[PDB]
Amino acid sequence: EGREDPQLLVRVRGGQLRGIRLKAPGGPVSAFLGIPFAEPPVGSRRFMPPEPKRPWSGVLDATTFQNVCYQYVDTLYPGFEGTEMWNPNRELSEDCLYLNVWTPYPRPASPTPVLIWIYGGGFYSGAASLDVYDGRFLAQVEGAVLVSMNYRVGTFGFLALPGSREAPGNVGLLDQRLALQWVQENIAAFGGDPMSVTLFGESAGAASVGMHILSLPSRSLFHRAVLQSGTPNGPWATVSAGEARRRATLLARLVGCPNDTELIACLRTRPAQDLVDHEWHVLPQESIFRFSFVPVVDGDFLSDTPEALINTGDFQDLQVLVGVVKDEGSYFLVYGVPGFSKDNESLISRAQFLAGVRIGVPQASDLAAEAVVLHYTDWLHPEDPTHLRDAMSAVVGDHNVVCPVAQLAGRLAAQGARVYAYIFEHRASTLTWPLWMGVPHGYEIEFIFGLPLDPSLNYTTEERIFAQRLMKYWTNFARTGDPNDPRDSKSPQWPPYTTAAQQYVSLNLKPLEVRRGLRAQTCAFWNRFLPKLLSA
Amino acid sequence: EDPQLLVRVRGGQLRGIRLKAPGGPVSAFLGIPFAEPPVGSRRFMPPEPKRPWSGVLDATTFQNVCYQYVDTLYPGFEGTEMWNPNRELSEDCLYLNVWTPYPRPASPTPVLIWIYGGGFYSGAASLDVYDGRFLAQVEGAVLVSMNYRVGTFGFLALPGSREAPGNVGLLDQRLALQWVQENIAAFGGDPMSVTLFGESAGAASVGMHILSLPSRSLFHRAVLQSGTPNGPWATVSAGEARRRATLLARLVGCPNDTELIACLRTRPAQDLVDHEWHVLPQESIFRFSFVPVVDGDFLSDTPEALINTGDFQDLQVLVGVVKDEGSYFLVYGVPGFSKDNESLISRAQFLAGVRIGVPQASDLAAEAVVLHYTDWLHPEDPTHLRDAMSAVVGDHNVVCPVAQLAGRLAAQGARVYAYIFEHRASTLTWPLWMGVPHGYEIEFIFGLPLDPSLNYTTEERIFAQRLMKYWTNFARTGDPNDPRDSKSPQWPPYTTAAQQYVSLNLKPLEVRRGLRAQTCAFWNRFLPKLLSAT
Ligand SMILES: COc1ccccc1NC(=S)NCCN(C)C
Ligand SMILES: COc1ccccc1NC(=S)NCCN(C)C
Repeated sequence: EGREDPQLLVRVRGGQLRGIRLKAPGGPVSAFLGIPFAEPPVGSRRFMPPEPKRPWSGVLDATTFQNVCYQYVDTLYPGFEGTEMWNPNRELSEDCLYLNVWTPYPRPASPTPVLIWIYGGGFYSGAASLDVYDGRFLAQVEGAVLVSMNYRVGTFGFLALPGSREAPGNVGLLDQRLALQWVQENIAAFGGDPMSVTLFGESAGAASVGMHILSLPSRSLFHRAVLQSGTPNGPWATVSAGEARRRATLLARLVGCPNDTELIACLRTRPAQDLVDHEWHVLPQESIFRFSFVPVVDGDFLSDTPEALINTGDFQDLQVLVGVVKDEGSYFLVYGVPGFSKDNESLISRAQFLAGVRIGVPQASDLAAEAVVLHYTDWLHPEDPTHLRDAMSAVVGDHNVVCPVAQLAGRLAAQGARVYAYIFEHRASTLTWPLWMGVPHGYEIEFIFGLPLDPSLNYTTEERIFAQRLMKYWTNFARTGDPNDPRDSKSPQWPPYTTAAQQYVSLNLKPLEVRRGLRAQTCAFWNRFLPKLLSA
Repeated sequence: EDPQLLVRVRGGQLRGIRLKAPGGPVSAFLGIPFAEPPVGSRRFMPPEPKRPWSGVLDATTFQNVCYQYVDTLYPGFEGTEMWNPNRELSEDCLYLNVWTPYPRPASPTPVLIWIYGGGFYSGAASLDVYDGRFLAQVEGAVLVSMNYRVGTFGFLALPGSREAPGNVGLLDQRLALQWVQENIAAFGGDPMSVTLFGESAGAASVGMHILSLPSRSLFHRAVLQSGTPNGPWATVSAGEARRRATLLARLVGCPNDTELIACLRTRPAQDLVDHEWHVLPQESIFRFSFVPVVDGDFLSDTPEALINTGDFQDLQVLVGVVKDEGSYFLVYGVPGFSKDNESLISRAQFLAGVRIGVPQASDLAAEAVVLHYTDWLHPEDPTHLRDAMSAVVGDHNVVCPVAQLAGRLAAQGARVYAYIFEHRASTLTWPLWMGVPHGYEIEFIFGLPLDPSLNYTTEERIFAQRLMKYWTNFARTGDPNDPRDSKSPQWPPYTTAAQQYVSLNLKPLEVRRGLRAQTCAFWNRFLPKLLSAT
């Protein structure tokens, strides 16, 4: 109002905003960062569902990222880029429910399809402000309207005493839902089309996307979904009400909080850091790829277990894109499996492999664990250290990601959904993790968001072209529900995943290759046999 | 009279017969008695040595076949009839046969002793596929084969009783082995170089002689073709043998052990055979009612226990399998399988078939088998399901037991050689979907393709000669490799480390590693736990 462009001044339901003009390699983009979408969930509102942001007066400055939700900070490899890139990059606070919007500059004069990013982090970490989630490239190159929101993690987002009024659980997912409702009402002010909203997320964010697919009140808030290396089904994304209650009760005892009302009231008096300092002490077994406070089967947000909901759900008018990276498990081994480190080749003995299986499959009986060991052992070389190391990675990746994804894709396809499946096989030339980890969990994200287009990041030219291809796949799917370009038949086609043919594509520097069966043989072990075994 | 055909053994004089092989004559001494006829009160009893005889005993023709069930699945079909008795049935059946080079061997010659198979309920040494003609003529071997009692007559047991102690059919084999030690030198054979070889139940028999101390002094090397003493069909516990014997007695109207066996001895042979199959505890295939029993005597413990703790240092063993061990048995009980159609089966038929092929499996173990063998890219393809049904039966009953035995023998001192036989005879009468069925390597080991009237291909003739050389080289030296040939390539010993075996087909030897390693880990390591826990 005076000297402000004014292509950066926008009004939303809550009031006026002032965004910022950012520089992307190919031109400018508009960014509206740190938009509050909820009342600060602090004090008496800790553990409570979010309340919509009450209107503010004057022009709110939306030129910088807001606080990151309070969370545990990783210190396994202090100062190491491979881990620090995921750590908070803004102040930790319980006052953290803000979202961000990237659009073309000038804003589009025509309703534009919207992408909503939901970050992962095992439901205990993450932030929409991380560099790998920078929406400026998708906004500039593909003309997308990209939105990303913070949501409460850890105890603050998922500590639950099911049935209580003061800690009903799943409030972190309700934070996400409120952001989705904010987009429905307000994204038109930015040139976005609320009738074309695609959710995409990775790890716990993909599991979050799946929970919105499975929760009725969320289905009216989006039209398509992308689940990258994560699912609502599987062994880590949810807990039962009984397990959530015992974990919340134990944590309370561990911070000096011995009726649900009095217990939660006492928890609300504790400092945020006190809860973070003990949240990892409530897991029932020594484990990797397990997180203390995750979505709970409350019979409300989730009317039943994700397994039961995907086994019996109707997904006719639903298009979904799902996939995995080549080495889903390797990242998690250095966080608790003896013998595994980023600083050596991590060749392990057979004994270390058996011990690792008990940690990677913590819920397994002795017989189930033995079944795993026999299945993954190479009986031509049962003691080879290199194969055992790679087998340990496959156990963790198959159990937690690949086979849950394969299960989800199969059920969704059988029950009306249009599914596209991929495996991501390119290892970034810039990767700082060792070679034995291969293509680890989470390292497709930087290519989807188009970071290789930033010339200062020293990616290769082939990786730049590769990123543009993936951006086109993702935005084409967002636009049409089909990753294939409407008129580019020269390039090979990406067929839908079906129960009959089970076709998926490999994403690497070569053109698309069609393959059949997402670890079909191995995932029969995890998804068909092992349930029968454990229940006996 | 021909003096090459006159032989004096400890019992008396024998007269053999000059037979014609493709390349020249051989001396055949057929139907030599090695035991007193196990008839009347000697039914179910251990064998006794044959009493001496006067004059010259005629040994020019095969003797009777031990009384046994006769197959009627495909009447008149060559594929089944080639295994049926080709001489009259009789309980008076304990005779053996000797083939030698004509003239007699000038120096002591290694001896090959054949033990026929047939599920311990059938078989005979007089079958055309066991013709010692060619091995004697071409390789100069002294070949011996004996009849042993089968079915109830050979293995009905009331363990602990005096009148039916069990395993008498194996004692028949052992007595023939003793006869060879005592007499084979009169034929030019070397009793200090005796090699046992057998197929199916015959191979299991060979293995039990390895695991029974009194037998170990009677041979020096062993070949086990598509059979093992360990595994789910070759032995039964004392309690199960007692159950099956008592049930058969009930079915034939009988009636303490003495009184029971006394009434069984009054029954005509066919009465017992008529109810032989009615005592199995489950509907099944590749299961036989009366087999060797873990008596604590002939077998001091289970074959599994004995191979796990035995000392096999100075032992050489040759083992192997055919490409499609299970196909033969499917047409004998599994719905959806016939020699006359391609036997394309549904998935439901596959689950039903698995309960018959793994009769002892719980519902959960059966599910484990189904899920392991299903191709989850084509879970309902009938061709794959049919071939998977054959693989289940073959792996469960032969391939993995063999891999188990080979590993334990190698680990505990034995020199082991392993093979897979992958050639389908041009003359085979079974359908193509059966592949290389159980038992159809034998005609090549014995050298039948060297007979031009049988219309084998000239490549199969050359192939047979190769196999006869492997087997006789192993008999001579404990090593199947030709000590004159140079890297064709070499047949390496099987070891727990490298797990090397060779493919036997029309192409030169190809060394491979791991005998269905992943699948036999399932059968040999996991499934016992799954059942040892229910
Ligand atoms: C954003 O998420 C990821 C990104 C890259 C690799 C792993 C994860 N996933 C988790 S949970 N990272 C936190 C550390 N934990 C393994 C203990
Ligand atoms: C001599 O042995 C064989 C030779 C060829 C194929 C199978 C067998 N084995 C058995 S047991 N044949 C009897 C019939 N059985 C299917 C019940």
